[PDB]
Amino acid sequence: STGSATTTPIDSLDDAYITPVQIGTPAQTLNLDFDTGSSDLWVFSSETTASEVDGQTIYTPSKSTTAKLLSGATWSISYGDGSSSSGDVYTDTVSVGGLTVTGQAVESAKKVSSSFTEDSTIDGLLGLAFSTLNTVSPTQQKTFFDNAKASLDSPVFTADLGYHAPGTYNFGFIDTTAYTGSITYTAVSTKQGFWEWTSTGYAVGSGTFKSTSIDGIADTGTTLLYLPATVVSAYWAQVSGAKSSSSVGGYVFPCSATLPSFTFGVGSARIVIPGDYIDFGPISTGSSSCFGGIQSSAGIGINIFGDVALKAAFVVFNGATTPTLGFASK
Ligand code: NA
Repeated sequence: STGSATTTPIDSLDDAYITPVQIGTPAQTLNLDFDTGSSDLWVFSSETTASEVDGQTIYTPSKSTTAKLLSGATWSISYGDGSSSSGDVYTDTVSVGGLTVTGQAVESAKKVSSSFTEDSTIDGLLGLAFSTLNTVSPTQQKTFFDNAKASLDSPVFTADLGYHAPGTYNFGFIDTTAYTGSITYTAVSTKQGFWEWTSTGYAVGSGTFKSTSIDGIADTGTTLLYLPATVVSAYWAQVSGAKSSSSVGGYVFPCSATLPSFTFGVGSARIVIPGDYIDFGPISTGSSSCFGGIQSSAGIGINIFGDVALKAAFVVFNGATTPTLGFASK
């Protein structure tokens, strides 16, 4: 089997991407944030505290003939940005882009933090990291990908995120029309439950490539590219008037600037992030200070190749016995 779904930016900045997911019988379609940096599929629901719902579409298990309470199971998750959610668990049929899993754990939110309530466009998350990170207790649950894997034509999914445009998540096949050149594969460590890999270095604009190992994760659920402070300072030093602002919480730059590209290494291959991808617009409405898309990972304890980096590539998440990541230009 295979599945193929379109993923759509939630706003004009590509702050996140939503993908429609069918849950239950008859189908309830919710727009989920597919997150390769976490392992819970959780949704706004009929159980969510009413004051914490503001425009999201909810899953109502009582209206699904295939929903069953997973008795005694609870979940609670905290993300890198300080947001959180928790609740109880149902199993139900879940389909993505025509690929169906029966008996998927659907984590129903009883509580969500303010950042979720305030984002009316995201109805929940679908985690695609390794199932060792799933938070269901006392019986850990599998991801949608892990439950689908054995049925797929190939044990892979791909992320093809758009810059200010829709993109695609495919399950079970490589679309050889979706990228240019060849796919370069690189090793993955699953030790922390992430798609953790080592970049071979970077370049700023038309500058020379610096060969250096940068360990980080491929995380579709993180907007920005978080890299070591040395790398980030070298980038922003090429932008006149850029500075790190403790008040704003990262590097800002004049909205009048033209940003340089940023290149990262994948083995002997190179992925180029155009400058425009690094512009996250005014820090507040009408400001002439703009927020940068490349930020320091110092204090986060890991480097994160988030959407700014991943949307410059066709990315293969290879879930074979020995997982690997692939990157191609597009
Ligand atoms: Na922000």
